[PDB]
Amino acid sequence: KLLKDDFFASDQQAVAVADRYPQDVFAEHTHDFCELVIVWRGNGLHVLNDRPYRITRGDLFYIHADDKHSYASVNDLVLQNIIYCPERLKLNLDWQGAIPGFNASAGQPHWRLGSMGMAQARQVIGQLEHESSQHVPFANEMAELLFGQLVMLLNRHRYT
Amino acid sequence: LKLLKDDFFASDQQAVAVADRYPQDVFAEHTHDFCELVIVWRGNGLHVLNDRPYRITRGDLFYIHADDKHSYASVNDLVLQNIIYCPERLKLNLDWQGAIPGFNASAGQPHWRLGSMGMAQARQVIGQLEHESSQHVPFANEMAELLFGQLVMLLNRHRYT
Ligand SMILES: C[C@@H]1O[C@H](O)[C@H](O)[C@H](O)[C@H]1O
Ligand SMILES: C[C@@H]1O[C@H](O)[C@H](O)[C@H](O)[C@H]1O
Ligand code: NI
Ligand code: NI
Repeated sequence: KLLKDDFFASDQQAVAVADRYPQDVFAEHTHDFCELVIVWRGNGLHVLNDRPYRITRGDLFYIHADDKHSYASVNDLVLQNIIYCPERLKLNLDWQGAIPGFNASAGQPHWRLGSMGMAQARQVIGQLEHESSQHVPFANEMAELLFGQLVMLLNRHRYT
Repeated sequence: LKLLKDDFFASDQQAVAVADRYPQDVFAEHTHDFCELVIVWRGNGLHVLNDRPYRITRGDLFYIHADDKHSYASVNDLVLQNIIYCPERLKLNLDWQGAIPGFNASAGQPHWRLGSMGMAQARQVIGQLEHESSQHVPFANEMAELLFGQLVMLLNRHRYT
């Protein structure tokens, strides 16, 4: 079980970006935080709650804290985890309405994004990566606004 | 002369919009029933705000309140954008007041400047804001507010007197 104390920059940081360039084989685990997974390139086997997914560029996964998942049989798998703590979000967006897997396992954890969706996600995530400093005034609020933009754009662009 | 949000905003639901002045023609003294941020991208002119004259050029930033009376008295290929907004229509629970001089009343200091970095980041966000605030696709209104919030925080971060 991965702990937010080990993955977030402080107790008040609500969102962070964990780059996996590449994602190597990773053991079955749960979390005490949630995460969005976006696959940028390569492929691999994502096993989510005992269900195997052959994942590839354009795949989007919504993961809840209590989901157990792993990565195996990877091939230059390039992804990003956008990790977040629901209880730390302050903005009044309807997070639960826009994020499958916000309060429990997603009904549908797996989605896809087209070129436009990936372009917008790339742009927002790049800015979000830059807002990680816990010393720059209100960087955490700026990061939450960008996470909000990412969440809306994913809802706008995603498909089954 | 008083400019009305009914004329400058697309709908009653729009909280923020972007009005391009490429360039800004001479414009008579006026008030509004909405607020605006003014960012100057290039050229130069004269901006008279509550009867105080400002020679303006690239890098100038003004926080304008609805009740402010202002004009552009002279202009020389003056290129700017107005980010117009209605405080009463903003739905996001941001501390808008803390980041925007001129939010509830005329600003104590309406005039700031931005350097190269701030201008580049402001231009990127405004370009996105212009798109979102002018379309009717899913979550456009939400995106416009989120982008306006990002802009306002970036300005707060980079502006100086
Ligand atoms: C944050 C953590 O990072 C790991 O490398 C792996 O990708 C996990 O799925 C994720 O929960
Ligand atoms: C919205 C309006 O647009 C005008 O061209 C002028 O720039 C005014 O200052 C502004 O209030
Ligand atoms: Ni995980
Ligand atoms: Ni005006």
